[PDB]
Amino acid sequence: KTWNPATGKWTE
Repeated sequence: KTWNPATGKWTE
């Protein structure tokens, strides 16, 4: 996973 500061969620 990576954090997405633009939306406020984790990506997988």
